[PDB]
Amino acid sequence: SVLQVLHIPDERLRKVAKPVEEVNAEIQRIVDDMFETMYAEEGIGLAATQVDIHQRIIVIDVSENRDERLVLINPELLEKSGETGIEEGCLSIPEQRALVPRAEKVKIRALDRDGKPFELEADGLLAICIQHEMDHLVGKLFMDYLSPLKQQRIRQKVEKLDRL
Ligand SMILES: [Zn+2]
Repeated sequence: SVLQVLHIPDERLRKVAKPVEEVNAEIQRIVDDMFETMYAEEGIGLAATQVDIHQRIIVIDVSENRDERLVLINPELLEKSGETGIEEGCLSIPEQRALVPRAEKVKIRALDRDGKPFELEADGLLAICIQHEMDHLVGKLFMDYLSPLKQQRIRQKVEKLDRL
């Protein structure tokens, strides 16, 4: 149920996920386990690469009451616009936060948990979270937008924390 979330510097976090070939009962089980992991870790999104599953699967819920489940299988970014940024954290980079430039608005297509295609226009927090999770699927972390020295400071603090 609660899968293991990988933390930097694990090279598995740099792996590029393959597309899901068929949305079947196995894929639906992965989706459900990813939500259970996400909520147990108090996250608002989770990408399959963070749990060592090399498939293009994202789960998101930005709601306070944890009752608004968004599933993005094989997501495609169609359009983006504007610029914004907030202090982002990442379950794979424990206890670190930094402001990251992001598009303010995104338009995406994906498959839902039933395999049905849909299109979503998002802004604000949801748009930011979508970009953060899509980055995970191509081996990209928010710290990659930062300077090399800030990246090394992040890497050493996470390592300190993990060595406990
Ligand atoms: Zn993350």
